[PDB]
Amino acid sequence: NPIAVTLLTGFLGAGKTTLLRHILNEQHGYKIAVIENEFGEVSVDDQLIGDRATQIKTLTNGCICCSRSNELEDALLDLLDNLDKGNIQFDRLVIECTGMADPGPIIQTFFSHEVLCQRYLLDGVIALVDAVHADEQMNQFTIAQSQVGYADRILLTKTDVAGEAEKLHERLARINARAPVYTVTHGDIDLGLLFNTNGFMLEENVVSTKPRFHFIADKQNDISSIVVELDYPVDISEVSRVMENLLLESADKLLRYKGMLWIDGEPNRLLFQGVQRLYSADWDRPWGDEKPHSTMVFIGIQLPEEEIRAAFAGLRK
Amino acid sequence: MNPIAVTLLTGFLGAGKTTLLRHILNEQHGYKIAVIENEFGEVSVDDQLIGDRATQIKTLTNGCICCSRSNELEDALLDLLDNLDKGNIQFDRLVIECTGMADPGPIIQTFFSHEVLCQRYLLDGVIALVDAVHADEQMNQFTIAQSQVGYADRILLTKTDVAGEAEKLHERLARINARAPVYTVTHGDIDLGLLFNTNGFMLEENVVSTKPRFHFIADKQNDISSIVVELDYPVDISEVSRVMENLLLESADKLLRYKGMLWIDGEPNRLLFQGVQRLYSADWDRPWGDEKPHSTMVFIGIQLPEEEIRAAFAGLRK
Ligand SMILES: [Zn+2]
Ligand SMILES: [Zn+2]
Ligand SMILES: [Zn+2]
Ligand SMILES: [Zn+2]
Ligand SMILES: [Zn+2]
Repeated sequence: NPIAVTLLTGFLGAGKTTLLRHILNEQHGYKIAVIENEFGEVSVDDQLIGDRATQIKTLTNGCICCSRSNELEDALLDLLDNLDKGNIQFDRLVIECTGMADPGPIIQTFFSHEVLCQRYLLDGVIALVDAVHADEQMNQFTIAQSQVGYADRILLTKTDVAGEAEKLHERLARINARAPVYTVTHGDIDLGLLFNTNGFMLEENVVSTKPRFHFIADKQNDISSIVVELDYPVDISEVSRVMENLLLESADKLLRYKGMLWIDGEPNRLLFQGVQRLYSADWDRPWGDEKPHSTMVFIGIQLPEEEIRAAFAGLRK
Repeated sequence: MNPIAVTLLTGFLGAGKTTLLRHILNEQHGYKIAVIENEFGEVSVDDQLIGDRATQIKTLTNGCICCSRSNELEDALLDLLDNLDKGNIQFDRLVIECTGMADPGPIIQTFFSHEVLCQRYLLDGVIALVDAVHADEQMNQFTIAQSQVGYADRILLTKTDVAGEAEKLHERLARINARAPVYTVTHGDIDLGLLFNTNGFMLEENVVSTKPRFHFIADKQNDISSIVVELDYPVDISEVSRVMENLLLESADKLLRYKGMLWIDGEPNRLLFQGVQRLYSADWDRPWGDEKPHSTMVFIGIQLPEEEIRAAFAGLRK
């Protein structure tokens, strides 16, 4: 049974420490291995060093705390080794990629080798956003917007003290039109919100937040989403060439992208998804009585929206 | 078996990158180079084969090789070795394009991920192309623009003929990267020799080329900066080891590159070290002899706690 991997990202907030302190110490009933930057465990049961020098600590609550070098593969493979030998037991893996950490390279690690593809299965990317400092952090650091862009789910905290932050709701939507935004106004972040996002599965509803007309404000950010709607079918060969040219032109620019396509002559939905250079497609549920259409979303920095829309517009007969 | 010399070519895209790539793939220069790029500059493709990992490898008329990459760079690197061992292709230099928004970080880490890559490939250096006309603007808007400079072992500054008095730019590049020498590329094409033989990923004793001067106000302009640490006193090898390990872990996500020469208390040999992000290594070197012993270190990164770092090394004193 594949291990469910969750990436916890977002800028330096106080809420991240509280969440990590809850996984490592309290008894929540989850079997979680954690790769973090700091030190929140106050009850270390045992400890072992893997074949690749990975420091693996077993905690009293059953959970595991794990360190990482510059090569994440080492920690991942050492966790599997000691899992197979019954040294440790865990069902979920939570990796902290907060601060200046790029979620990109971490995601790609879980697709690098065949063994990691089979033994690990990415769940989703969770972006923690502090409503008080979000705008400032995103204005100064590109990586702050990027972490939001990679997210399958955005947890917006401290809105009770940030005041009227509807403008922030919009800005997150312009950056990431895929991820729903969860706004916790009273209480803390539930641990279960990190899991079962289904973010790395083929979706038919790729766009959660419908785009609104704000020309003078929808060009502020550097990372944005491009939502493309087609009410016409396209040739599977033609659209395949367009995508391959598109994904290569903006290779370094694209964070994540998903879409549902109406293929000319095919009675089934064609779904696709991708992260940077890695992309995959597959057929799905038949159209039936539902009116056929195409819906795609491209998240990235400095995307050539004009060229992208024009390319899809030329697929019309 | 001579380890293939790998060069990373970074910097914000422009006319200096396309012309340079078009010269490597087409013109006769005498280098046996394999190129991994994003575009398609070569015109005269001689032969083409597909690797066992679906790598598209093209042999060119000028002898050079053009290669494609998926999201996993290991695939192309291992397929190049496969067809090199089988005599299908021949090259002794590898040039990887990481221009635009590309982060040099993950690419650097690829060449340390596995033992085979450590022996067959040898990271020469990171070459950063800089447009004198647009540099200040790009660096103000994009953190990645400063980062690419921060990773550089050599900075090629171009379009200085159109920019003119780009002296304020020299200083800003120096504050960002105090390791890398700056080469003002004269008008025209960037010469191919400026990309090669930097010895950037070897242990150096002269870690700082551009010794920092006093420019307090302008030294708070960037997010990525260098911290030059000078010590005129020896340190306990255990004490300094604890300080570095705490430093590297505290600023794990922040550190781009770092190098240093250390005066170890009781040891007659120089201790050199170098690192890229989380990956770091140290080793002894040339003995001191008649040369006056001292320590010189440089830390390049974003939002570095300079105060804490200097204080930590200051506490290593007796
Ligand atoms: Zn821990
Ligand atoms: Zn090419
Ligand atoms: Zn690998
Ligand atoms: Zn100068
Ligand atoms: Zn001249």
